[PDB]
Amino acid sequence: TIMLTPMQTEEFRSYLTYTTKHYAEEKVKAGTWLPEDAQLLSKQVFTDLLPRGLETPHHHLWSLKLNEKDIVGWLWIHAEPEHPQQEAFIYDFGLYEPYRGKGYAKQALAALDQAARSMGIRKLSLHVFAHNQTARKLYEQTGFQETDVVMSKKLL
Amino acid sequence: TIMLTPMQTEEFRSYLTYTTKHYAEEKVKAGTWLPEDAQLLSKQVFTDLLPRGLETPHHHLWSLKLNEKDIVGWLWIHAEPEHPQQEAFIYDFGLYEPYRGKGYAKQALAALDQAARSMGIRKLSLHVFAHNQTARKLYEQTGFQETDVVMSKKLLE
Amino acid sequence: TIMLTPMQTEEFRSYLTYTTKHYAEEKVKAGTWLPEDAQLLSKQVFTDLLPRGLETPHHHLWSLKLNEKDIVGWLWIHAEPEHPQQEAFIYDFGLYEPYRGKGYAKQALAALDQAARSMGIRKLSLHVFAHNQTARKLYEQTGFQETDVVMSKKLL
Amino acid sequence: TIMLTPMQTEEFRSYLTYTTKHYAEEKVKAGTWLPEDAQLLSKQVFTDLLPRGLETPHHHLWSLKLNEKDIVGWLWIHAEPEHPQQEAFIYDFGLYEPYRGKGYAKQALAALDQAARSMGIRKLSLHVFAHNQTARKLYEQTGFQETDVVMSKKLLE
Ligand SMILES: [Cl-]
Repeated sequence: TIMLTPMQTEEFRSYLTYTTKHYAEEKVKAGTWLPEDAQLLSKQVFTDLLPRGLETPHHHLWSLKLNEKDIVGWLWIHAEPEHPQQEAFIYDFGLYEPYRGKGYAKQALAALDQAARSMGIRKLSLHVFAHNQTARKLYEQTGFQETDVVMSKKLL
Repeated sequence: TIMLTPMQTEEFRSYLTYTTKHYAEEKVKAGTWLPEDAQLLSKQVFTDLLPRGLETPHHHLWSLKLNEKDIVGWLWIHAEPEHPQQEAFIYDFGLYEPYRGKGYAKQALAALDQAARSMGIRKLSLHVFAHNQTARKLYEQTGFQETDVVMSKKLLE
Repeated sequence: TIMLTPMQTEEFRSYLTYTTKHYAEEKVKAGTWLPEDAQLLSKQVFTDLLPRGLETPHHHLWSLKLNEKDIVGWLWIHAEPEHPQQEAFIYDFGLYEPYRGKGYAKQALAALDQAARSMGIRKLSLHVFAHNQTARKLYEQTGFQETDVVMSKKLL
Repeated sequence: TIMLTPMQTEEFRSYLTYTTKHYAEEKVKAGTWLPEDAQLLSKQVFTDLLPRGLETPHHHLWSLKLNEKDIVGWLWIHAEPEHPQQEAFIYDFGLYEPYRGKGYAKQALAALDQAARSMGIRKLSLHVFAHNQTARKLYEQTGFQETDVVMSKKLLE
């Protein structure tokens, strides 16, 4: 069973250093940002989104735990303030490498729905880099549907 | 400094599951293998390439360490029998997610050269998926040059 | 402007050098260490602080960037896990000579306060040799205040 | 007094890196090089000068130090093999940040004059960036004279 627990002091900091570098690398792979810029741009994006870290209102950061000594992953959603459709955006979701391939991801996704609905969230929204095919499949399989797609192409 | 230590049975098995699952994802991304196929096709390739696993002669799978605690990545090279140019193929190389974005990859690539030379290898060869742009640039920056290019095109309907 | 970014391995290589040697030049200009021992003690001090280099847990080493053309300085803090006052200790902070005396130091401390807050850090502490009056003033200017003092006297 | 001592491989690594980075900054400052190239271009400049690091023939890389315990600077000179004027070119010279103004440079140049005289050097030459007014005044005081000048004018941007 995957339980969601509000991230603690240390789990958060480590997570911040992690997703901060990751987001940057994902933006490079997507071809949106430049290598020598990725790191810096990322830090700023996450600092602006979380001025007060865990204290930042309406933001909910969880450490997906399989049990008490196994932190399989993370989950970060933002519950819009009185959103006209009570929607929440998922800023981040995933499992640490040494826990992927067991199917916990999908289980984590079912706990998210459960935990979100108990909170009064009636809709989930999220961004996923197109190059993350595997993760796109998982989302689709668990019910998510595409709404917007960004595309590009290099010329001569 | 990045240390090359030969993988132990514990690491190998975990590495195999990792790389295999990853390779399937790469083949699908490249458009080479269909999703439904990917997974299966992947285990076979690595199984045929590594019959006896770590005991498959001429293969050298190493765990890249920054120190005795931080295992930054993996490195797997093959040194064919009496190769006319003492070349060795790099079947796999990369760092784990938590250790990327620090420049260890390039340093890990310099420990590769140092190691190959110490063992007789005079040339290195490798494969990189066209979509792996960051990797290609890294290899190009460390002196690697493109020799062969595979391309494909889908037709309408 | 001045922004933070995870320090890179080669930078850390050059940084650890340029700083292990400076910490010896200061430890000597303070009498604490003898001129013919400093260089050897500095290394022991820095190797003990960073056993896993940039991967040493809870230690955050950042390069100070002015632009995507060069890094002007460095900033190293340690967020003591479970610290009653959620304070981080500033183990090192400085700008390279060519990028000193422009006002980037204060910008960097402002960037530090912004980063600490987003990390959940509510307090900052640091060490600074007494002879380094330049830094002492700047620190007091940024809200820092003395709490402890080490003094020595040669008898013979 | 400040005297010359063959540079060590450890001091060289840190120095080469520091001089290659510094040279890029100067080049960018003079406007001669573009920011996005400075770093890469600089390396090529130093690798060609020292193909064999410290062992590059006719090149002498010394560490400056008062007593044999405080390395406060560096002196890099090239005594070309059979030079029509027996001249030695000073590729690089200076002291570290924590060692400046103490008048070591003057004492360093003197040790250079003494060493140069010992090795047969009947003439010294060097390059100094235009913005380096500090170094320029120093050299003038030690008897150096300008012979060549490079100038630029930007018409636009
Ligand atoms: Cl960080």
